[PDB]
Amino acid sequence: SGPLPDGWEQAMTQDGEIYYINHKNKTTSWLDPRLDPRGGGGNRQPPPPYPLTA
Repeated sequence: SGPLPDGWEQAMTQDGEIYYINHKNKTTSWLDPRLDPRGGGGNRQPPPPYPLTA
C-alpha cells in the first residue's frame, strides 16, 4: 500500500512518540488509522506542527 489513504502517513518523532503527518494540511496528528488496537486515552497535549521543508 505504501503511504496512508492519500495525503498523509504515519511516522515517528526523535523520541519515538509515533505521530501522523497530513501532507494536505502540512500538519501532523495522533489520529491512528489501522495501527492502534484497544486503548482508553484521556488527554494528549496537542501535536507539534510539522513544517514541510524549511
